[PDB]
This record gives sequence, structure tokens and C-alpha cells, in this order.
Amino acid sequence: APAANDSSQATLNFSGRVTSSLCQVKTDDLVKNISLGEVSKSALEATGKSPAQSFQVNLINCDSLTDDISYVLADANNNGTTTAYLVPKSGDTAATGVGVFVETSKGTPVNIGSDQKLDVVANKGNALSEQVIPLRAYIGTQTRAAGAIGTDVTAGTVDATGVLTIRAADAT
Amino acid sequence: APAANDSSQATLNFSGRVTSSLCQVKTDDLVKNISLGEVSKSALEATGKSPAQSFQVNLINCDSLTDDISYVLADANNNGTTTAYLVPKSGDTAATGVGVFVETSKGTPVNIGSDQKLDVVANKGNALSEQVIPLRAYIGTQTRAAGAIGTDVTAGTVDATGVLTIRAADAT
Amino acid sequence: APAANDSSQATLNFSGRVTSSLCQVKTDDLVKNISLGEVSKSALEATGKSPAQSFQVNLINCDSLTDDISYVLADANNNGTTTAYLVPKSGDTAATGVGVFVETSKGTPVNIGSDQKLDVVANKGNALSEQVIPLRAYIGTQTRAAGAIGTDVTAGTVDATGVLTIRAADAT
Amino acid sequence: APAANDSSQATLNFSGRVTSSLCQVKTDDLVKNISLGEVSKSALEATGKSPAQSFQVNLINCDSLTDDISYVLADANNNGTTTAYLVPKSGDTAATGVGVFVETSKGTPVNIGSDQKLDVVANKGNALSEQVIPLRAYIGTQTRAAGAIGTDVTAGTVDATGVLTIRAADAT
Amino acid sequence: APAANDSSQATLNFSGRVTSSLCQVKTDDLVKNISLGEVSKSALEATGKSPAQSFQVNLINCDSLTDDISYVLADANNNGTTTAYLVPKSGDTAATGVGVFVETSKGTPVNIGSDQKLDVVANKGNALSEQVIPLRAYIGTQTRAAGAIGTDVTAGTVDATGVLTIRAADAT
Amino acid sequence: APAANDSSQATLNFSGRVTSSLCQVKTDDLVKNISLGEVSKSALEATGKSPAQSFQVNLINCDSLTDDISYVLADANNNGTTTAYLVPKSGDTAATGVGVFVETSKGTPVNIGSDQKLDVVANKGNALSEQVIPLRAYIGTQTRAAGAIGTDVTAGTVDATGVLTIRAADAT
Amino acid sequence: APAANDSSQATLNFSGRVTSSLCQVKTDDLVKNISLGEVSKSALEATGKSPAQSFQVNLINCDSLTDDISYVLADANNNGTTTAYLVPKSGDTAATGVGVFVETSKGTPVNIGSDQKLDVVANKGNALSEQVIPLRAYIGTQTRAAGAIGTDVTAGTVDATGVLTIRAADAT
Repeated sequence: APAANDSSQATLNFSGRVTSSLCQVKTDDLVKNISLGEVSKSALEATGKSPAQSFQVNLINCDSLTDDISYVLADANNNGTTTAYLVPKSGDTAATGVGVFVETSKGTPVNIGSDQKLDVVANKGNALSEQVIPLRAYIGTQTRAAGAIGTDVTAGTVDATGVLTIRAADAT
Repeated sequence: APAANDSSQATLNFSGRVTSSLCQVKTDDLVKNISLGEVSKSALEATGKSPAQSFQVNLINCDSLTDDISYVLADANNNGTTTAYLVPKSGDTAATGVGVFVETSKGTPVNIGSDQKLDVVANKGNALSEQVIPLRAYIGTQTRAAGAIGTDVTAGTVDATGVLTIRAADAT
Repeated sequence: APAANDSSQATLNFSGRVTSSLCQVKTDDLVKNISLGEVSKSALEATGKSPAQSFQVNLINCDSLTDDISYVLADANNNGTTTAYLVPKSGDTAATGVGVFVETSKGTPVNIGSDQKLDVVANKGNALSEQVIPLRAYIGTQTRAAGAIGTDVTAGTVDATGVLTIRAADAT
Repeated sequence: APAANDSSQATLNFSGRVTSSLCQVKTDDLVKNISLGEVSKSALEATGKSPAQSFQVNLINCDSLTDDISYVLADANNNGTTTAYLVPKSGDTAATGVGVFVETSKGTPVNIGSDQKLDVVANKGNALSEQVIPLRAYIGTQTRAAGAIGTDVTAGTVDATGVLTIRAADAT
Repeated sequence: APAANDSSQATLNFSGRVTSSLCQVKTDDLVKNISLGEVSKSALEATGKSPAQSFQVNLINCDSLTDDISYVLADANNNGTTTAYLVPKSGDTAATGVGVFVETSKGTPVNIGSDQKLDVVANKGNALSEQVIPLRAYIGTQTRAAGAIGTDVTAGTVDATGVLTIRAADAT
Repeated sequence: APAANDSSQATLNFSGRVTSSLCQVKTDDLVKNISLGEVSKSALEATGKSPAQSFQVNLINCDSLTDDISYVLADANNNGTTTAYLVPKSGDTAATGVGVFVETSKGTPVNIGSDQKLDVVANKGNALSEQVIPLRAYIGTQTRAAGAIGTDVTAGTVDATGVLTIRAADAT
Repeated sequence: APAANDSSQATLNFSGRVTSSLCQVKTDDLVKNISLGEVSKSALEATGKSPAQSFQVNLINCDSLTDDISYVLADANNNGTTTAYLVPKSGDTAATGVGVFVETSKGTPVNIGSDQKLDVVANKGNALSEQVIPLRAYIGTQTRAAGAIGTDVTAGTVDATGVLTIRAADAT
């Protein structure tokens, strides 16, 4: 007779990548969930910004001979270098009139699609295995000035996603 | 020839809000994880409760003109005001006959869906930025009386979720 | 017109249990973080160990009639009784060939999965409320002998997870 | 019938490292919490600094043949040697225009990422087990001059994190 | 080949503030650990109090032109002016029906959230650098009268927290 | 606009208890720090002990009707009645094979966990307010005999913690 | 029902050491508190010093076969042997431009890090039980010359700490 369908299963979906870079991105940092604050009414009408939150992307197991490291912040919901911010995704509750700005830890803006340079940490000519890219981010009005709810800005959720492309190689 | 698929990426999912309130909820208080105790057998049969744990929800960057602040405790797994506790979620190991009761720091019950009042702290008429909502919660039997395991309660984990809605606004 | 999505929210995730034991575990001890030392090269090559650190797990609100308390040490990353240590987790920076050993405060090895006995401290036949389990732990080589970096051990981080199951019951 | 989920558990998370240095870092110095003062308004307008506080990093169980010890101060929220201070993290209540300057106990500035040398204490050619790194720290204005709250500084909290990498080796 | 993860490190978490006050609070008075007595049975039943202990909060480096100094005692586990005591925190062993009353060194009660005044010690018109706030505290029943363990009070621990906000300003 | 975070603050963490005993423990004796000597090489090889130091535990504000007083010595790093000494805590520098032996002021041994009797000092049928518990202690080898460093003992620090549970009652 | 938390507790934290030296350091001398003078304006501008104060260090229970005693003064807030003084610890009230100079009872400077020789006092070939190290100490300008407050020296408190390592051995 046909065999009975009484098996107990567990499905394991593995995933990964093969890359040409010399430095991994830490397995816990391949998908970040950076939680910015709330653009309350008072802050919105006063300065048009929320306080900036710091975060990092950690490289790990870098090659000893790594010489140059550079990264690019490319928006995953837009194309072109005309916008300074990251455009949030639309949806049922999406809030219109705001965007997510990213900056370097000292306040220098990070432009979309423009590559920055990272300085390798070396000890006696060998690069250390762990290296860190420090960054900032905050929600602000698209016009970079105070806004009033309903005139230009609207209340709701903000969900924006960016992608960092990292290129660690040996110069010569 | 087609370009090689050899890039190294990190995905940065930002999130936030835009609200009409005048006070932020502190960025690390947007998702609490309050760990209550264990309702051991002796405690369950003696008075049917666990000792209550204290916790706070901190507001920050409040507007100077904030005058009236209120909050509402709402359940994520139930609707209506007929129930006094927060209903635990169900699952493989969830326990039956148990609920989560929340209270103010002095022991006055915090009913679901009924708004409370928070007294604002001000210095010379201008509210201080940082303001706190103190609360307290314990796991107890639904009947609010002692009860052994088997007859009405069953061993397992207790996981419940509440949601506080906070409305800081200027009276006039 | 449809309502505006402009609420300010805080999420409160309560968690707990309902057990069959007579004794609680102190709410601060449901998740321990014991920070063992560093197995430097000198101590690695000398005896293959680090100095042993001490830690405790406190029971509280025990029942007056508690007659017997026993506990079992179980591993979160291995099965059976064929190993003496706790196998570290694996990751980008995990070190290989080292494990974590746990001992009673006097140096009696604590085996994995074998019941230990805890003497209840009493006052005139009624057990006190608070009772303590003292333990000790160190990082060592799996072979339990000196060993250099390269031949068997490699440098990295060490993370291990055990779980104590405590059974306070009244014999009769 | 299926077993009941009524076990009482305590979770033990052990952690540590394995290294290549010949000296341990004292188990309680692996994570410091230095509490610099408060940069009051008077001291801010006078010289833009707070009084320098002292702290230590203790090495223990050094090797008898330890010949050379060097330590490097790396900032955990910035890259490169473009800055003399440690850039504070950002947040809801962070203060702008401020940084944390570190120094040797005698007032010699400690630059970021540049190797220092530590003299080993010896008794007849054998290094003593314990050896101490003394340091200073103070909160100061980024421009290294007086500055009023409003024009360049703003009131708030200062949190900075630096990392000391200690390398003990035997020259020959 | 990838670099090896063999660094030995120490983490330094600096912290601090920036304020608009003219006076510092002494760096070791930013967090007091005041140890009140033990409310024995005899003392509890006689007058429902423990003998009151003294403590101080020292300001330092005040401004030569400091003129007006005020402080406010704010409770960290309650809001409003309804209560005279600091509400103890709740937990596994906390004691019910008890509070922590604060007073001036002479015995005048200190109410929560009500401005007090401090006289500034001056020498020829210029305020001295160091100035002191002497206080007193005791653990007494909530009803302010005798009470036995069982009927209203219960044995346990008493942890309570207040926060002093000091405002030293130049009136003119 | 949002209020500024420019407050200067002091935190006051009060602590205490509510007990069932009639006698307080003097608030300075709740946490003793008793310094024993140094077990030198000569005294270690001669008799394996250090000269015994004396200390006290003071009770104050005893009830007039106090009739019976008792106390017990309990170890904080060990269990049971097998061992006659207090097991030292483990750490980077802890010494092996030595313990702390406690004795009555005359030289009688005080065994762990077995209650002693304290005579109540009275004046005309009513107990005096203050009553003292005199004790003694020293560091000595666990074998209670001579022992050399290297063979069984090892040079290091010694930290041990006992706990005195005092039970003053009115028998009748 | 769960037992009540009503015990009365006293905590005894013992401490000590096991050493290899033949002589104990007298238990009252393990932590000296030497109180130097005040460097007033007159002495500061005359010679930049305060009068030397005499202190003492007692050794007790020496072995009868002791033959060679040597002691080294090590600073606990500095490293190396370039400085002749002990660098004061920094803080809110510390004074700049000042240092502590230590000397032998006859005026011979005691350089930090270099061994000194103590002569054993014997009676018929056997060392006495008690032996003494006499010393001096004074606060002086770091330039070892007259200084003026407000130019190279600032008024304030001076706190410094040294550590004598004492090594008593039997030559043959």
C-alpha cells in the first residue's frame, strides 16, 4: 500500500554570499534595524529635525594586506544624486514630508552615491581584523527648515532603507 | 560581458514616527521588555500572585509650554473594557488561567482603556524636559484568588503585551 | 475624513512563568552574565587555564516546608554526558579548542546532566526564604593540558551558555 | 500524555577571550565606567574644561619574561587621527560642541592611535605580576577655548567610549 | 590570510554632563548610597520609625558671583505632591507599608518638589567655592503612627530613590 | 521649542530593612570590613596560621523586654556543615588552600550554621540598650597543619564573606 | 506559604594575603594615612616646601633566620623612574604644580623604583621580632624651587599614594 504521510519535518533555509572584498561584514550587521526617535510636534515646528542617533557597521576578519577601504551609501528606493535624503517607503500609514538624513559621526553629511574613504587601523604594517564605520542618522523635513503638521508635513510612520556598499582592497 | 555579482552590502533599515504630541518617548523606551518573576507553586497556592516589579516610561525633550499630559493603557490581545488584566498570548508553552495586572507605583489599579493623568513638573511655569511615568505589574490568577496547578492554572510561560498612548498638549 | 495616524506609543512586553517548584529564582538571576577572564598566552602555555571566577544563583521566597533542593547543569549547545565542559558557540570571532568548565565553590567538578544536592538552611524546622547556590567557572583547553596557539587553540572570543534547572520540593 | 512545561530555569551566559598578549587585563578593568564631572557654566565660560579626574588600567599575572608593553588608545566612534578628543555618542539628550580629552597622569596628551610605551616593573630581571597604567580625563570644548552655552555648546549629556589595546611581548 | 582575532583590550566608558548651573556637584556626590537603619519590631511598634541618619551633598567650584542657590527633592518612583514620603521600589523582597521621609538637619520636613533655599557663604562679597546641603532621613510607616508587622507593614527590604535638582544662579 | 537638558542633579539611593527582631544592628556594623594580617612564609611553615585579630558586632536600641538572643554564622560562598572554615572567593589573585577560621573571643571555635547563645545584659530586670558580640578570626591552612608555598598553598590574596543572622526574641 | 524576609543580618568581609616574605607588615601599617602639613603662601614663596613630617613602618614576627631586608617605594599614580616626587591624584579640588618628596630619616632622598637596604637588628645571631623603617615626607614644588600661587602653582588639596614592597629573605 502507499506509504503514510506521517513524517515530521523542519525546513532549514541557508543563505550567504561570495564576494571579492577582503573584509567581511559582521554577520550580525548584514541587516541593521536602526530605530530613530519620534519627530514630535514641538521639535517639528521648532527646528524640523529629531535628535541624531549613532550607529556602526562592523567589518571583521580583514586581510593583513588591506590598504584602502571605501564605502558608498546608495538609496534603495530612489535613483540619482539629486536628493540629500533617503526617501521613505509608502504605505497605509506612511508619513509624507520627511526624509532620513545620514551623517558622519562628526556631523559631516553623507551624500547618496558619493563614495567616502575609511582609514585602516594598522599595527606594524598589518591591518587589524576588526574595523568600524561610525555614522549618524535623523528624521528631518525635506526642506531643511521648520514645518507645521498638515501644511507640508503629515503625521504617521517613517520607514526608509539604505544600502552600504563596501570595497576593501590592496592598493599595490 | 555582464558585470560580476561580487559586491559586499549592509542593509540599514531606519524607522521612526511623526506625531502631534509635544513630548517624545525616550528612544529606548519605545520597546520595553519588562521581565516579571516566576509564579512558583507555593506563591500560587498561598495568595495566587507574584511580587510586583517596578518599571518606568520616560518622556524627554518636552515642550516648555506643556500643560496637560495623559496616558492610556491598552491591550494588544483583547478589545473592550470588561477585563482587568492583560491577556497573555497563546502558543506551544503558554500557561492558562494567568494574566498580567498593572498598577501605579502606589498600588492604584491601572484599568485598560481608561485615561490617567500625569502631573507635570515645572520650574517657574515652564515644564522640565524629562518626565517619568512610574508603574508596577505582577502576574496573578485570573480569578484573583489562590488556585493550584491543574484545577484552573497550568504551568508554562506567560507573555503579554500592552501599549501606552501618551498625549502631551497645551491646554491654552 | 479618515483619522490621522499621529499617536505616540510605548510598547510594554511583559514576560514570566508559572512553575511547579516551591522556590523562586531571584528575578535578577533569571539571566546571568558571568565575565570570565582572558586566557593570555602565558597562562595558555603554562597550564592551559585562566583563574577561576565565582558566581551565585539566589533562590528567594522559598516555602517553609521545603525539604530537598537539587539542581542540574545542562548545556545549550551539546548533548549527552561525553564532555566535561560547555561547548562555546561558533561565530566570526570564536576561538577553537577551548571550553568553559564549571565547579562547585570548593573545586568539586559539576558534571553535565547529573543531579547535585543543595542543603537547605533552616530555622527550627522551617526553611529560610533565601538560599544560595555557589559555583565557580574557568576557561580551559579541551585536552585539559597546556597547549600553544596554532597547534590546537586559536585566538578569539569565547561564549558559552548553560542552564540550571532547580527542583525545590517537599519530600514528605 | 505530553510532558508539562513546569521547569524552573536560570540561564548562565559565560564569556571571555583568548589572546596573544603575555599579561591579563584585570577582570574588572575589561569594562570601565569613569564618571567625569559636570561642566558647569562658570568653568565652561572660564576655560571651557572640567577638572581632570584620574583612573587606572591594571594588568595582572604578567609573565616573568615580559620585556616590552605598549598600549594604544582607539576611539570607538570615529576613525583617523583628525581629532584629539573622543567624539561623544549622539542621542535624545546629547550635548554638542564637547569632547572628552584623555591624558597621561602628568599632563602629557594621549593622541588617538599612536603607540605609547609602558615601563615594566622588575625585580632582578623578572617582571612583577601586576603593572598599572595611570591616566587622566576631562570634558572640554572642541575648539579648546572658552565658549558659552548657545553660541557653540549646548547643554546635555556627554557619553564617550574609548578602547585600550595592550600589547605585552618579549623583545628577545 | 585574514588577520587573527588576538587583541587584548580594555573598554573605557566616560560619562558626564553640561549644565547651566554656576556650581558643580562633587563628582562623588553625583550618586549617593545612603544606608538607613533597620526598622526593628520594637521600634516599629513603639513609634513606627527608625532613628534618623544624616548625610550631605557638597557643591564645589562655585562661582565668585554666585548669589542665589535653590534645591528641589524630586521622587524617582512617583509623581505629584500627594505624598510626603519617597515611595520604595517594588521587587522580590520589598517591604510594604513603609516610606522614606527626608528632613533638614534641624528637623523641618522636606516636601517633594517644593523649592527650598540655601544660604551662600561669602567672604567679602564673593561666595566661597564649597557649599554644603545638610539633610536627614528615616524609614517610617506610611500612616505616621505605630503599626505591627502583619496588619499593615510587612518585613523586607526598603529601596527608595530621590533626585536633588540644584539651581545656583546669579540673581543680579 | 523643547526644553533644554541643563539640570544639575544628585542621586540619593536610600536603603534599609524591616525586621522581626527586637534589636537593631548598629548601622555601622551592617557591613564590616575586617582586615586580617598577612600569612608570611615563616608563620606559614611554622604553624600554618596568622595571629588572630579581634572584632565586634554591636546591637543598639534593644527592647526592654528582650530575653533571649542568638546568632548564626553563615558562609556566602559555600553550603552545608562539612567545612569548619569560610571558603575564600576566587579571582585573579586568590590564594589556594587557605581559609578563614572564626572563633569566640576566648578561643572556642564557631561552627558554620549552628546557633550560639548570647547572654543578655540587664539592669533590674530590663535589658540594656546596647549589647555586643565579641569574636576573633585568622587565616590558616585548610589541612590545619603546617604547609609550604608551592606544594599545597599558593601565594595570593584572600577574600571571604560570612553573614551573621541575629535573632533577638522575647521568650516570655 | 512562602517564608517571610524578616531576618537581621550583619555582613563580615574578611581580607588578607599569603606571601613569601619572612616578616609580616604590622596589620595597622598595611594602610597608613600620613597627614602632611599645609604649604602656605609664606613657605611656598620662601623655599617652596613644607616642613618634613616623620612617619614609620613596623615589621613584626620576623623569622629568626632573617638576614637581608630590602624595600622599594613605588608610586601608584605614575610609571618609570624619571620623577623624584609622587604625582598627586587629580580631582575637583586638586592642586597643580605640587608633588610629594619622600626621604630617609637622615635626609637621604628615596628614589622611586630603586631598592633600599634595611639592616637587621639581631641578638646573638638571631633577628628580633620587630624591625622599623623610619622615613620623612613633605610637599614641595615640582621645580624644586620657590613658586608663586597663580603662576606655576594653584591652591587646592594634595593627595598622593605610594606603596612599599618589602622583601625579607634568608641569604644562606
